[PDB]
Amino acid sequence: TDVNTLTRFVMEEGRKARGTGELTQLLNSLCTAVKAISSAVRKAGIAHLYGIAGSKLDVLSNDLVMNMLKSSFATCVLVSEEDKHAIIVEPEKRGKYVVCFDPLDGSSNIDCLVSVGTIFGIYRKKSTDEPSEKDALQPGRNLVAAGYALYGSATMLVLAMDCGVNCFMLDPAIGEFILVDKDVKIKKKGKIYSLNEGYARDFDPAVTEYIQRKKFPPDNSAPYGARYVGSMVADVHRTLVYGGIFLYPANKKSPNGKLRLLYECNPMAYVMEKAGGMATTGKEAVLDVIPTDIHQRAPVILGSPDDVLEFLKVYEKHS
Amino acid sequence: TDVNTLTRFVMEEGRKARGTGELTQLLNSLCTAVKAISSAVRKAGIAHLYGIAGSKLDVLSNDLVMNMLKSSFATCVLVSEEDKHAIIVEPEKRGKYVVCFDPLDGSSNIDCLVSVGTIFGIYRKKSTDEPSEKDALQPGRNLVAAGYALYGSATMLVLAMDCGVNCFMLDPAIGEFILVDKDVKIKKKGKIYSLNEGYARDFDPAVTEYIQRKKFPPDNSAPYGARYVGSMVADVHRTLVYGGIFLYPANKKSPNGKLRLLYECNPMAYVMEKAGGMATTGKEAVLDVIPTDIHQRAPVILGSPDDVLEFLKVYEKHSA
Amino acid sequence: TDVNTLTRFVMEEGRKARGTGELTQLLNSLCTAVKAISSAVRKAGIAHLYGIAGSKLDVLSNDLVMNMLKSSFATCVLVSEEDKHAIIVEPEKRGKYVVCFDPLDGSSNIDCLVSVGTIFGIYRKKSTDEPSEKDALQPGRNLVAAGYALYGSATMLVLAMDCGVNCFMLDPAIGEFILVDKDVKIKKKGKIYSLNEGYARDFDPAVTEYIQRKKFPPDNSAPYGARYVGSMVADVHRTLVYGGIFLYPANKKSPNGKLRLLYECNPMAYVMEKAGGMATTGKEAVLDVIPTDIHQRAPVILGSPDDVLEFLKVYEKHSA
Amino acid sequence: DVNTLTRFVMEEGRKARGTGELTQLLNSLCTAVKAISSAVRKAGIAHLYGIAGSKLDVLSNDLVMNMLKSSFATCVLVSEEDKHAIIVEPEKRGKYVVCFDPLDGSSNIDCLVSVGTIFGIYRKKSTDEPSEKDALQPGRNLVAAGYALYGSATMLVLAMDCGVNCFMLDPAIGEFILVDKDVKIKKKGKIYSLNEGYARDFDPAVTEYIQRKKFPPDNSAPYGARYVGSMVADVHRTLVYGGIFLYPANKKSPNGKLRLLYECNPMAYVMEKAGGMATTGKEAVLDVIPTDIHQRAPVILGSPDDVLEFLKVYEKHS
Ligand SMILES: CC(C)Cc1cc([N+](=O)[O-])c2[nH]c(C(=O)O)c(CCC(=O)O)c2c1
Ligand SMILES: CC(C)Cc1cc([N+](=O)[O-])c2[nH]c(C(=O)O)c(CCC(=O)O)c2c1
Ligand SMILES: CC(C)Cc1cc([N+](=O)[O-])c2[nH]c(C(=O)O)c(CCC(=O)O)c2c1
Ligand SMILES: CC(C)Cc1cc([N+](=O)[O-])c2[nH]c(C(=O)O)c(CCC(=O)O)c2c1
Ligand SMILES: O=P(O)(O)OC[C@H]1O[C@](O)(COP(=O)(O)O)[C@@H](O)[C@@H]1O
Ligand SMILES: O=P(O)(O)OC[C@H]1O[C@](O)(COP(=O)(O)O)[C@@H](O)[C@@H]1O
Ligand SMILES: O=P(O)(O)OC[C@H]1O[C@](O)(COP(=O)(O)O)[C@@H](O)[C@@H]1O
Ligand SMILES: O=P(O)(O)OC[C@H]1O[C@](O)(COP(=O)(O)O)[C@@H](O)[C@@H]1O
Repeated sequence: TDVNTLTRFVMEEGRKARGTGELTQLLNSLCTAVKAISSAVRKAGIAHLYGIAGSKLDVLSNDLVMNMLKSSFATCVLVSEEDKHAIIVEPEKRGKYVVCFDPLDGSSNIDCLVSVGTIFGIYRKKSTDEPSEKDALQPGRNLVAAGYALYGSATMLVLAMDCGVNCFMLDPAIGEFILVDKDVKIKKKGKIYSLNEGYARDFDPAVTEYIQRKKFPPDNSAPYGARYVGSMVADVHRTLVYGGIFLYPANKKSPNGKLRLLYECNPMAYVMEKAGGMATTGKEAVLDVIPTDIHQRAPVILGSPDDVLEFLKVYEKHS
Repeated sequence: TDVNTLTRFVMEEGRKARGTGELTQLLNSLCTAVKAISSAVRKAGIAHLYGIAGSKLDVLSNDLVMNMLKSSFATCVLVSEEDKHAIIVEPEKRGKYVVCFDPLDGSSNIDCLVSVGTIFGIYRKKSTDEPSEKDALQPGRNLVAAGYALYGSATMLVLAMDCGVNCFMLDPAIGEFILVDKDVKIKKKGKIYSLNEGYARDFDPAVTEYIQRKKFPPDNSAPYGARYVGSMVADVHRTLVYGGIFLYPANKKSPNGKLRLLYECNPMAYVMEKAGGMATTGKEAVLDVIPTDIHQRAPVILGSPDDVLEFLKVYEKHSA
Repeated sequence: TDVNTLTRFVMEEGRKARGTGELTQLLNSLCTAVKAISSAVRKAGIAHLYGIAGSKLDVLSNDLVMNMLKSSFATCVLVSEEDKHAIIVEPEKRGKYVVCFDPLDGSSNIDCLVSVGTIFGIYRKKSTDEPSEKDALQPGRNLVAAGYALYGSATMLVLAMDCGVNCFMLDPAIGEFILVDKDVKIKKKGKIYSLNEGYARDFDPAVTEYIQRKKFPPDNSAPYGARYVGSMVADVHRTLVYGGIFLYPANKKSPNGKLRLLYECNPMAYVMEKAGGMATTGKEAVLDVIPTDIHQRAPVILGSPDDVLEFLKVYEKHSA
Repeated sequence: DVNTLTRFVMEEGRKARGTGELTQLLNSLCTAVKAISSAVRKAGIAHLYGIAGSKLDVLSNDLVMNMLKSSFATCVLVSEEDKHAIIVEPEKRGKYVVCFDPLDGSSNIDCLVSVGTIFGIYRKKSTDEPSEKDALQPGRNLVAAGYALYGSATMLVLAMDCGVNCFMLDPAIGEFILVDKDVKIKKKGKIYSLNEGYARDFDPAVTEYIQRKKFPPDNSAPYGARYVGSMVADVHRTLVYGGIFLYPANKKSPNGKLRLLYECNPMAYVMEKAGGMATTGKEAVLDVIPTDIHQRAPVILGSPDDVLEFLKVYEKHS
């Protein structure tokens, strides 16, 4: 279409899938919560908290995502970074989908006004009986849809499916997500590497070798640039848009890494794979990992395909 | 505590100075220009480009700050990252202040929606000559006011003057800068180090030693965390808010730093120094460098006092 | 119970009806246009028309509604106030509904910032022929959905369907229409009368008695309060919220009324009747008029049922 | 050039070489009006309806009250909401008295009709300690007056000795842009505005003037009627299109309804500075010495030739 919004896109894909309408509602409701998070994160009401008339952001972000998905009547199992246990959706609001999400990723440094985001992954409930945590304990292969909302210079929702990766820009004037990049694919190889080098002491010998290769090239090529925002959303989105490699690997004081499998690693792994990129743990593909806990951690090396390959060569020489 | 706005703050400080009124109008014009830049960076109206009716961003940032400072009747000389030569203002709109600014810093990566900003530094024409580019070649210690606007997760304008550093959040619901951080001061020592380590090969020997004492500290202490947004305004603002050190040191390519002295290094150094921090080029304080060219490049190492001192002693160990 | 949005409501209503999506996609595309009208009506970006960076409102609304409805793939015949003839939709973007809309009713006095609105009514193409203006010449009982968006104090959409009348409020912080009043009903009787009494010289005796019964109540009761905004969407909505009666009757100048049947009278008559109220020409119900022209005018009297009937007993004394 | 309300008020006080108080006061009021506009337009309404799972005229009063106190520019504040004048705390007092209606018309706000904020500024002329007497000044002593209409769009209209200046809010940046400079009213217009429901209670002179507009004597066009029920909107139409607004003596209101200090006198200043007129029938609104902050007063305002035509009829019945 000429003016393709998230609302039109999500009904067309859907009609194209012969659907009942539940996922379309889930994604329009998730969309609505994304706009409300964006507003508060840009500090909309801040004057009133500072006494203009006289007289928490990740909690509000979680209450928004939760109450919108619940009201969509399309969810049964919800897994959030904020709740230690699975939300079993009250039965008069049960739909057929599992949602795992991080409502505000990077809020560790939200006081320095750094980019943050909302990460989400959506599954079809595997059961046909009673919704359980086990409906959430599915590999990334089974993802119906996954993506993130970036609150940076501007607000962007990225939605990945079998049809591909689609970037929508939020126009704050009218509250519409505007399709602005269709079927995005990654660069085969990039010139950027991304990881917290403040753990350089605790690193794996293969990770140390891959990084020196980027700073000290073996092909007399150009050394890569370094970028690490500290928000996964901003660094993964930079990796999608410009190319390169992002690493939060297993060191030694965290043998499974930091980032969570269900609502951080898997959703980005899906976006990367649909965009022609890769997402390994070192041993297997992040999407191949079988969950055993909802707040499980997994290591992750995602990004441009020839970069994740170059890492894997080193990882296996040291294995 | 009462509520305050950027506008009311700026009007009260000038009422105390019992002066012309040019600097107050200048700051109000920059204020207004930033709120406009913020709206265009947040992509208000992008639906009109994709067919809502049927019927730039770094260049538009320059056009807005240039136009708004000329309408203030407070400027005579203007220097921008975007214009090769200075802009000598029309005589009918001319005033006594020289402004140097980066209209949209970091927007060479804006496609990934990385945090970007507007950096400014205001001087007073100290000369009697006809206005020229030689009026912008004042050192940083002559700065009247400096600061930056950060278009990150939210929009904040950080204003630095002799009275201190003050941080105002942009409330988009009412279009007002709310003061939310009065007379800010930087922590004495931080736990974050900020630099592009992709240049480790061509890094001066002392930088190597300093980053290796943060990665591998022999003092049984916790190693430092690494952060580098790749946009100066976001990296500096994090260094101001959480403490730590930001470094754009000299390397093979860009051997006098890549960052610009008049509108990147000096405004950031003035904010750090007004907040009890420090900012050096290795051999000298950034503010004490006498400029030779308006687009001149300088190295920069800024942030918490103890962290910049720690680098400086490693620097004394690698020099003659 | 739970919060609801227009986008969610219109999608669930279409799912419950096991429909194709055309009405959902039309009503969603008409919503998106309404949010864009509101942003422009509230003068967002007026600063760029006055040189913030150096270098229509009823025509703009029509352009928005037209292109948004055309892009819905749910429309075949489009009748406006701005277009003398109907618009036949290009075949590749053709649907099954016929929309009659007034894209910015009240714009003639938009210089005093009077309340304005977008009135719309949606019919089914009953013809299996080629799309023509003939398809718009359907009576108002054949309406599928009718409503309006008011741009006043706040911006509110009112969407009348067979399920009833529902009022949604635009949250300009998120660009979402929040369901705030459900299955709305009009009061049985009100305390407000609304017409332009400057036409007093020209009223037929039926209007002359009724008015005097409201300023000089025979029932010993209190006199009715007078209100006339001069913008139909504002006067009709007030009559829906507070009850009472709105009148644009047959006078000399404009002898069979001024307000148009297809895109002003019929949509407000459907909202009124679905909310327990009445709308008449004096002779017949507004929804009962078979149209012959798409810009045909009609007398209109609407509002609280006791009030409309009280007039209709007065009209029936001066008939033929 | 691009001229905003903030640029305008700084330049006028720099040319008047003033302390800066008045500039801070109007700039404080400008910030409050932008906050009322956001509330009136229903920002965050989703949060009250449970988007995350979970008073306008009171909020309007609080916003102006606190923005004015914090201005360091006022000493006496009279509000339609506050039954007694507020004496500002000593450690922030200023030299100006402000009478204001924070959200005029908000009675009929369930229908989303245009509402507004009216204000007028005085200089404390007394030598005493601040008190209500500092606000019982007649409207001829006004330094500044005007209104904020929240209609189809938001406009702050500022009237001073320099003239009447109309400014439009760009809600995207939060800036009031000068869109009409040194505004004047038509000598005669073609719109009459009053509640004709109080017809049984009206004075002989009102009934006559009204019937001379609907049933004209000169065989001219009968005048058109417009009555929104909100004064800010009815008086804005009177300033832009011209004509006559009337809230006169009836019976339930022997001295009218609209209050002189924060409704009648403010709009009378705007009209006079725009070449128009504003009378009570007996005297000009600006020349009525008030004894009560919440005192009521009839007001006939609008295009000069039209208000004079009314007065000639009032003098007929005398
Ligand atoms: C790759 C795409 C073609 C998958 C897709 C996308 C959307 N979508 O863009 O919302 C969908 N919506 C719905 C619905 O229930 O209406 C379905 C069918 C349910 C299912 O089997 O998952 C669906 C499928
Ligand atoms: C340098 C700051 C610590 C003090 C400061 C702040 C503002 N202000 O925040 O608007 C000022 N405005 C104006 C003016 O009237 O032009 C002046 C007068 C120039 C001077 O004496 O330095 C002034 C001074
Ligand atoms: C008219 C109301 C009482 C019910 C209603 C409301 C909406 N809606 O709120 O958008 C609808 N949308 C669609 C659609 O086309 O999907 C339908 C089915 C139409 C049909 O069966 O012909 C539909 C029905
Ligand atoms: C009444 C107008 C035609 C002139 C006017 C307008 C503004 N203004 O537009 O804000 C002013 N501001 C200030 C100030 O205090 O700086 C003054 C001077 C103070 C005084 O009245 O003695 C002033 C004068
Ligand atoms: O500070 P670290 O240890 O480098 O971790 C950074 C990582 O943690 C995260 O911040 C996630 O944790 P939070 O969401 O609590 O901030 C990632 O966004 C980011 O990639
Ligand atoms: O890409 P590098 O070499 O790390 O340099 C980053 C620095 O260059 C800049 O991007 C220069 O700004 P521009 O993007 O506008 O050219 C700084 O903002 C930033 O601190
Ligand atoms: O001036 P009048 O005769 O009272 O007409 C008012 C009527 O004209 C209208 O303004 C017509 O709309 P327009 O302003 O777009 O022409 C109605 O909204 C309103 O009911
Ligand atoms: O309702 P009436 O009697 O016609 O009076 C309307 C007048 O009352 C007002 O609404 C003021 O009273 P409120 O502020 O309580 O609404 C004026 O705006 C308006 O001019």
